[PDB]
Amino acid sequence: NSTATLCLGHHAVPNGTIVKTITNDQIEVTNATELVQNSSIGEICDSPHQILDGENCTLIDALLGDPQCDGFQNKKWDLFVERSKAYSNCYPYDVPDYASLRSLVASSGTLEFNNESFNWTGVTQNGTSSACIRRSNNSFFSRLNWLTHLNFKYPALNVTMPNNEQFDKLYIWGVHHPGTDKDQIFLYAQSSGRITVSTKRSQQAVIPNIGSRPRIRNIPSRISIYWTIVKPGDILLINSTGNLIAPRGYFKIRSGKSSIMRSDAPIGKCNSECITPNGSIPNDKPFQNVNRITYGACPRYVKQSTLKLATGMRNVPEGIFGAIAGFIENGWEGMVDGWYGFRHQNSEGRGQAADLKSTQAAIDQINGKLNRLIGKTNEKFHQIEKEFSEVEGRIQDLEKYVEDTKIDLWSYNAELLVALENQHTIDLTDSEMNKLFEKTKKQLRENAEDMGNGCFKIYHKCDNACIGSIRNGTYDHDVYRDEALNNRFQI
Amino acid sequence: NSTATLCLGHHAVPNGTIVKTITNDQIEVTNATELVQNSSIGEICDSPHQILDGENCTLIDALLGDPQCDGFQNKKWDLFVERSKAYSNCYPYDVPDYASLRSLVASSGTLEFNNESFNWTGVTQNGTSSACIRRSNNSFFSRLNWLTHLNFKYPALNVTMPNNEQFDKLYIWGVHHPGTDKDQIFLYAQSSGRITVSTKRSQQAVIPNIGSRPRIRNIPSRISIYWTIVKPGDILLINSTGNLIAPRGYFKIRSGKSSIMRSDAPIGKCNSECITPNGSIPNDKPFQNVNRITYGACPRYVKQSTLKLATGMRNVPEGIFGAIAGFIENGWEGMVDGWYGFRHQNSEGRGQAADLKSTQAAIDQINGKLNRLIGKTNEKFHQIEKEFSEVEGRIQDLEKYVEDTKIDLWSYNAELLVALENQHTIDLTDSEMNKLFEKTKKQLRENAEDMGNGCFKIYHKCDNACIGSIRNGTYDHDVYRDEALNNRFQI
Amino acid sequence: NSTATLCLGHHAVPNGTIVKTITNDQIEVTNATELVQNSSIGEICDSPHQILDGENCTLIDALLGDPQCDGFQNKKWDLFVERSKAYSNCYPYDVPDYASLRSLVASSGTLEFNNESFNWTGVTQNGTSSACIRRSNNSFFSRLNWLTHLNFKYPALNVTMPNNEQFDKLYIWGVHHPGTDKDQIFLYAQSSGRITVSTKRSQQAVIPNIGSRPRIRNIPSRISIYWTIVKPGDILLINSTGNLIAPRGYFKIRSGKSSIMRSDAPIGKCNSECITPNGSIPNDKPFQNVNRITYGACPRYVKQSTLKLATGMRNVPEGIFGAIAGFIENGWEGMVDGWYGFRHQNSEGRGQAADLKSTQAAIDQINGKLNRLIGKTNEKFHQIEKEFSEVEGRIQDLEKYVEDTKIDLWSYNAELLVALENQHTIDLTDSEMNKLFEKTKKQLRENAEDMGNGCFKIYHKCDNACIGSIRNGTYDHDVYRDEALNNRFQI
Ligand SMILES: *[C@@H]1O[C@H](CO)[C@@H](O[C@@H]2O[C@H](CO)[C@@H](O)[C@H](O)[C@H]2NC(C)=O)[C@H](O)[C@H]1NC(C)=O
Ligand SMILES: *[C@@H]1O[C@H](CO)[C@@H](O[C@@H]2O[C@H](CO)[C@@H](O)[C@H](O)[C@H]2NC(C)=O)[C@H](O)[C@H]1NC(C)=O
Ligand SMILES: *[C@@H]1O[C@H](CO)[C@@H](O[C@@H]2O[C@H](CO)[C@@H](O)[C@H](O)[C@H]2NC(C)=O)[C@H](O)[C@H]1NC(C)=O
Ligand SMILES: *[C@@H]1O[C@H](CO)[C@@H](O)[C@H](O)[C@H]1NC(C)=O
Ligand SMILES: *[C@@H]1O[C@H](CO)[C@@H](O)[C@H](O)[C@H]1NC(C)=O
Ligand SMILES: *[C@@H]1O[C@H](CO)[C@@H](O)[C@H](O)[C@H]1NC(C)=O
Ligand SMILES: *[C@@H]1O[C@H](CO)[C@@H](O)[C@H](O)[C@H]1NC(C)=O
Ligand SMILES: *[C@@H]1O[C@H](CO)[C@@H](O)[C@H](O)[C@H]1NC(C)=O
Ligand SMILES: *[C@@H]1O[C@H](CO)[C@@H](O)[C@H](O)[C@H]1NC(C)=O
Ligand SMILES: *[C@@H]1O[C@H](CO)[C@@H](O)[C@H](O)[C@H]1NC(C)=O
Ligand SMILES: *[C@@H]1O[C@H](CO)[C@@H](O)[C@H](O)[C@H]1NC(C)=O
Ligand SMILES: *[C@@H]1O[C@H](CO)[C@@H](O)[C@H](O)[C@H]1NC(C)=O
Ligand SMILES: *[C@@H]1O[C@H](CO)[C@@H](O)[C@H](O)[C@H]1NC(C)=O
Ligand SMILES: *[C@@H]1O[C@H](CO)[C@@H](O)[C@H](O)[C@H]1NC(C)=O
Ligand SMILES: *[C@@H]1O[C@H](CO)[C@@H](O)[C@H](O)[C@H]1NC(C)=O
Ligand SMILES: *[C@@H]1O[C@H](CO)[C@@H](O)[C@H](O)[C@H]1NC(C)=O
Ligand SMILES: *[C@@H]1O[C@H](CO)[C@@H](O)[C@H](O)[C@H]1NC(C)=O
Ligand SMILES: *[C@@H]1O[C@H](CO)[C@@H](O)[C@H](O)[C@H]1NC(C)=O
Ligand SMILES: *[C@@H]1O[C@H](CO)[C@@H](O)[C@H](O)[C@H]1NC(C)=O
Ligand SMILES: *[C@@H]1O[C@H](CO)[C@@H](O)[C@H](O)[C@H]1NC(C)=O
Ligand SMILES: *[C@@H]1O[C@H](CO)[C@@H](O)[C@H](O)[C@H]1NC(C)=O
Ligand SMILES: *[C@@H]1O[C@H](CO)[C@@H](O)[C@H](O)[C@H]1NC(C)=O
Ligand SMILES: *[C@@H]1O[C@H](CO)[C@@H](O)[C@H](O)[C@H]1NC(C)=O
Ligand SMILES: *[C@@H]1O[C@H](CO)[C@@H](O)[C@H](O)[C@H]1NC(C)=O
Repeated sequence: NSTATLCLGHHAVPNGTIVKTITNDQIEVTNATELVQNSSIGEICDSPHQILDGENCTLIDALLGDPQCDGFQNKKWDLFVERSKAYSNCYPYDVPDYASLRSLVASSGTLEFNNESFNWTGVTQNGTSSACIRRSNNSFFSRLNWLTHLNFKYPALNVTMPNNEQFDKLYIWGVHHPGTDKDQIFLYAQSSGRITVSTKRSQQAVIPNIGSRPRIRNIPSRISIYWTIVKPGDILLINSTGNLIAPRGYFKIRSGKSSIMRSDAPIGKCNSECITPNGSIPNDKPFQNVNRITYGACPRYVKQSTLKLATGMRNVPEGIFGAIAGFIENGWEGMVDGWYGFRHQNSEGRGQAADLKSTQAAIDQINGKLNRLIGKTNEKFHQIEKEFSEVEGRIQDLEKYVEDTKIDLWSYNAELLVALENQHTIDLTDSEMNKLFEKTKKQLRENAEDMGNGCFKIYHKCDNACIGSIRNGTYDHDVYRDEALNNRFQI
Repeated sequence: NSTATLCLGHHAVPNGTIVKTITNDQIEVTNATELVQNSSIGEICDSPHQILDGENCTLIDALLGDPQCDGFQNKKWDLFVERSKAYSNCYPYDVPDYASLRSLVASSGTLEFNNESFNWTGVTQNGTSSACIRRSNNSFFSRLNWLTHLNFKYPALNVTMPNNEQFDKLYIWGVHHPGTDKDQIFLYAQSSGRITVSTKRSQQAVIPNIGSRPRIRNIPSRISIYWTIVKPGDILLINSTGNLIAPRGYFKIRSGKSSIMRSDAPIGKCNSECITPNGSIPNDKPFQNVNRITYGACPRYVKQSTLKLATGMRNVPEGIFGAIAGFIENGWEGMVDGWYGFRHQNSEGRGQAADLKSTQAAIDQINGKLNRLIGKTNEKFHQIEKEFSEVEGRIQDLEKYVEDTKIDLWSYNAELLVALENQHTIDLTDSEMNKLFEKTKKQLRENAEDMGNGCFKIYHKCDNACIGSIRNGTYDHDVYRDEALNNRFQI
Repeated sequence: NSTATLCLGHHAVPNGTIVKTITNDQIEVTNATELVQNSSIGEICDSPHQILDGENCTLIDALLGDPQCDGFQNKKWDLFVERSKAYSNCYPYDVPDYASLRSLVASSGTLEFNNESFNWTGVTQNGTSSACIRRSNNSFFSRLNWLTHLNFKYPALNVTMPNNEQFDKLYIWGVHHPGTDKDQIFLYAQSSGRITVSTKRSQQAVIPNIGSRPRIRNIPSRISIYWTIVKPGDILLINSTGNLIAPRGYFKIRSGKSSIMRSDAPIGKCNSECITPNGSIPNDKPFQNVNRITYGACPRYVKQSTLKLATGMRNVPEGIFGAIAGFIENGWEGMVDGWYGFRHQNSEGRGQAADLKSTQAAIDQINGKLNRLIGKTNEKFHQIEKEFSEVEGRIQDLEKYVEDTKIDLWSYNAELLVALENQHTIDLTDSEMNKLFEKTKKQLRENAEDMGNGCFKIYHKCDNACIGSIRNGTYDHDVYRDEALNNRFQI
């Protein structure tokens, strides 16, 4: 009672969280934050990216001009969304390397089309069918021109169209494969048929194939679709002795941030930077477990469902420096205004006060980690396909392998980051506790002794103002030294 | 002699191991463990994966039905093993995109075949050759049906087969290329020949090519092999005016964990999760240097031949805290029952005792690292090919680049992991030593002084029970304080 | 004045550098080094790699034998450099899968050509044109043999050439597509034309296409180029009924470290291991921001423009241990012969001296980090293409995705490495300061007291030799103990 006690300590909470570190799979800290985004709100937000809902139409069908897709003429998009309900309702067609055409168009992000005046002297234009009805009338693909004989003759065509512009031109055309020799004659007079379209730097030579195929909406014939790009100063050359499905012009082709995504999520009236096929997701977290397919500023896809980053010290209710969960037996749940602090006992009673500077020092370092990790995602736009509806073999094997490789490496980075950061967070918080203890010890000089549990026995009368002077660094040890020494070194 | 000495210390071994850290390329620790698996037992274990030894047959030959491979009918596998000795002994064939067909079949993991009753009215079935002898008789591919003229005529075929099942069907067929017009007439009556097989969603149009090729086992003609997949509700349509090598049904196609591997390792009667072409390897280590080609739960392939993870403190015979290899001059090889401990000298003699708690604290942390690294490998099944027998160019360049990229990134992860873990292991062991020293110092209060080399000079008579009381935390400093103070502060 | 003062401290500089750590985006250290190479000297050094400047010729043109490229016959290279100014000046040609042929040749690294004596009995050899003028004379591709009719007939050819060597043979050949039926007859007599070349393991069947294409240097006809590889014991078989552009032999095909690069950088007379299209770059740094396209021992491409690795302690003008920027208020700019040291005040004056051992300990650890990072780059040769002149779709998407994936992962590794190393460097330097302080404290025993700011109050007369004895570890505390104790414990 001619003495006082000053104890150094740290806070603790009743509701701790378990995190992983380098040396321990399960250790409890006072607080943590989730680094893996695991949920979507179920909608694709129409902002801030220009969304184009394909609805009943695939991109290709909108490109070709299926009457159902007339409203899509000359549209632009950041992201084209293909629905699973979609279907074609015009003339049956196939595209060799469909995926590549779909990709380059999607990446271009526009359906801007210019009509071109080709000299088709000698044939009947605007061919038409009952499988492709527009406004209740028999029609055809809006961007394609079906040619037939004129007066039972089909001369050889030798048509050119030069690109005298500053931009590339994208031409879409096709070859008809009638189901019967009868039809071949009826349409084109000739028995054979042959198409050759060229530029200075390419030749595409197609020979049509008469034959029956299983009927799609009761049609056994097919059209095969092809494309060719013509650059400034180059020229398109179309030769045909029949069966040519002609273009009515070219598509502009651009480069930018545009792409395409398969999803059934409804479009919402909302704003979100990151889009997945499950719907838009927040991008505050550095990682996500929602979908490997993303568009925009998105967290990186990892395999883990959860990864907790410690944002507080080790929770000890009741480190390398050995203070927290070391020589300090437990934390103080009763300390709610700081992370580290002082408890005392003197002649005037018992008290508790937080230390702000040490509290702030730990908090600043932890916020430093958060700033490196939170709200710093990276933009990706058109990528590769990551889900497949048909077996393809070699190329699909490679595409799958590349993505699986990427995911495991990022999943590794995420796991290690958290383990390392959490080990370091537990150690830096232990460190700040030790620094405060060490500083206090030096302040007291020869006037106190370390009891070994974070507490100092102060060998002199130390009232509330004295204790306060210790806590704010104005304690003058020389004032009490004589009193303390006599108390310390007696019998 | 009115005094005692208590020294704090750590163990050391005569046989240390050199490891790498962040700051030092070569530092000696008491013990380490190897993280890179560098050897195989030379056999492929037949457990726990269903192994199928191709022996003399490639997967394709077993698929087609080379008589040599009759025993493989309807087999399933987790892993198909292709031998280098393998060879074909039927009709000479090629497969365009051989690699893709090989892959999809291998990935499917089954040769389950259902026979289908096609209406081949108008032709001769079960064509046969002297190049493909079965049971000493001239025969053909068991799954293929070679059609020829009936009564010197070959009408146009228009055969359909609908998929009215719940699963996909895999059809294998082929086109014959006779070496002579003479043979073309003899077999098919017609001079030309043409094959067209279709579904609702595809057309494969082949035009046979009469001509001579270098003779394979004395045959100058060839067959080209093709495949088509037919889904539920779709239909196969086969049109031919000759040369058609017909299917006798379909293969079931599955999806799962199946794959194929090229190896000459014998199959052993043993159990091992990880398979390489060199043979099975243990998967206790996180990394391996045996082969980039793996199947099953395998360690990851890295370029390093060795990577030592420290599992013990720095070995000092004769860290950031400066105790081990610091103010403590060297370790004690004579301490074999603990990592840290006490040596004393008093009136009753000289002694040594291990400290269990500090020893266990270091060991637990090191075992924590091991648990994160040991026995946690990840399963991979069908991947991409990683060795190539022919020059192919672009696609092979990409396949090689992808794998080389993956390997360097994992090799980087492995090198950094070990360097970081070892720096941390050396530091945590130094830390535990410092904690024990610090705790002991506080226990002694004013009764001892730090001699600066890990030893305390105790300023009072301290017999074996006294020393023991210090080592187990029951030392009451107040009992000796008067004696110690008088000895300390004298002239 | 019956007392002395000894202060422990560290250096500081007027010109600090800002680096990144784990907990702080901007912290100042005494010195740092740049890890990202950001510049080129603008030239491609001709050493130590064998450089081949294509000049006006592409690799393919040098392969085929455009007269402009005659000087390139049988050349070898480590790296072939294609200029953008390059152009073809012979017969107009295309190569299907041009990129793959370009790649395999570049990777082979040689134009070594052996002439072979084919039996072309029945046709006219050495066909020639006005589009391909050699020495002012009409000529053709030096490695190709243009065949025409002899006496208005073109019989069927059935020529073989066996590989009875120990190495592979690379055959280059072509198919002519005349612009008119008139030309077809004039050259080959026959109206059709057909080419079939085979080995035991392959068939390439081409059917020429008569037709007009936009004129290249006033030629509307084209040649299509093809290749086939023939292995030891295999045989080439060439069948043609016209239009065959024949080979005059084979190219040797090798495997090794050869590749090709597109660049307009001039070749310099200098020595540098790493080549980019911007020019050669030094490879002392582990990372570079110059170009994703590299050849040789090169730093890895990252997205960051700068990454500073700390090579010195925290700069404090005027850590986890709390010494530097902690209880030691600031550094000493006046200390230029060491990183850590002593300042004293006694009866003889005031002094400063560096401590070498602690200085060297920090420096050695930092040099350890540098040795792991500096001058350890890895060799890469032929890779994949990373810039593209035409839209291609699927395969190009994959090639771009693979490279973008690789770059982000390395950029991540680089950012984390630096943040981790810098946090550790700041901590280890703080640690060495603390060790020196701790060691000094123990030396002084009961003869001094810690003033809490790195300074000791020494309670006895301590002249220059005494202070010196403290700095070099020969201070005998027992000599001054009586004097110090009486001064310490008085009233
Ligand atoms: C080849 O066979 C198919 C299948 O029998 C024929 O296609 C059918 O034609 C009938 C009428 O001719 C239609 O009612 C069916 O819907 C068709 N089925 C399919 C799957 O398309 C086809 O006409 C035959 N080819 C020839 C030339 O006769
Ligand atoms: C084209 O030439 C090849 C090579 O001479 C011929 O193939 C050979 O035919 C003879 C008998 O006719 C066999 O003994 C050889 O083994 C064959 N060699 C090869 C490599 O196949 C081929 O017959 C010729 N073609 C024609 C139509 O005569
Ligand atoms: C097909 O049309 C093209 C374009 O008019 C013709 O090519 C031109 O031919 C004239 C002389 O005949 C040349 O002066 C031009 O330079 C050619 N232009 C191009 C782009 O090649 C071609 O001759 C026509 N084909 C036929 C068979 O008449
Ligand atoms: C702990 O409880 C408080 C009070 O409800 C709450 O604010 C805090 O988020 C909780 N922490 C965790 C990790 O649940
Ligand atoms: C837990 O940590 C996060 C991140 O710093 C913070 O937003 C949250 O307020 C913390 N919770 C408490 C109860 O302090
Ligand atoms: C889409 O097609 C369905 C037919 O299945 C039709 O009911 C619906 O009205 C169509 N929607 C649009 C926007 O055309
Ligand atoms: C063909 O139809 C289009 C509109 O559908 C029209 O612009 C064009 O003039 C028509 N051509 C002929 C020859 O009728
Ligand atoms: C293909 O099959 C049907 C029925 O014979 C028809 O399209 C045609 O006759 C066949 N092909 C040829 C080339 O005859
Ligand atoms: C997102 O969709 C995929 C299927 O495309 C599904 O496996 C996954 O569970 C979904 N995620 C969420 C959070 O709904
Ligand atoms: C320190 O505490 C004492 C005691 O309460 C008080 O009088 C003094 O103003 C404080 N000093 C500072 C700088 O806060
Ligand atoms: C050191 O020697 C002991 C005794 O033979 C042995 O058990 C231990 O494995 C050895 N350590 C190394 C790294 O060889
Ligand atoms: C060396 O470390 C490994 C891993 O902890 C352990 O299995 C082995 O027993 C250790 N060796 C000795 C001699 O302690
Ligand atoms: C494999 O083929 C060889 C011929 O080289 C033969 O000796 C052996 O018996 C064959 N093995 C089997 C299992 O058919
Ligand atoms: C053809 O042979 C198979 C068995 O090899 C037999 O099942 C089938 O009935 C035969 N067909 C004819 C027409 O002989
Ligand atoms: C191909 O070469 C041989 C020998 O002439 C034969 O198969 C055939 O006659 C040739 N091809 C043609 C189309 O004549
Ligand atoms: C495994 O096989 C590869 C060749 O496929 C060889 O390079 C490697 O050295 C082998 N490894 C072992 C451990 O035998
Ligand atoms: C501590 O050591 C003393 C001296 O040997 C012994 O008497 C006592 O039982 C020990 N206490 C414990 C808790 O082990
Ligand atoms: C600081 O200044 C000195 C003297 O000019 C110089 O040697 C050193 O490189 C400078 N450091 C930096 C980071 O500029
Ligand atoms: C800065 O650090 C680098 C790397 O250690 C060194 O080359 C350079 O000399 C240092 N600068 C000074 C002024 O020490
Ligand atoms: C390259 O071609 C240009 C023509 O544009 C010519 O002036 C130059 O001399 C050529 N250089 C060589 C080395 O042939
Ligand atoms: C064709 O020309 C080459 C050289 O250009 C010559 O070696 C060869 O003998 C010539 N052949 C004939 C048939 O003139
Ligand atoms: C292709 O166009 C031109 C002009 O008619 C010519 O090459 C040829 O006649 C055409 N093709 C065919 C097969 O007639
Ligand atoms: C190198 O060239 C690329 C274009 O190929 C350019 O973007 C980059 O800025 C160049 N780098 C330097 C350092 O000149
Ligand atoms: C230590 O310093 C003293 C005082 O200057 C000097 O006499 C002595 O030689 C030094 N000892 C060593 C080993 O340097």
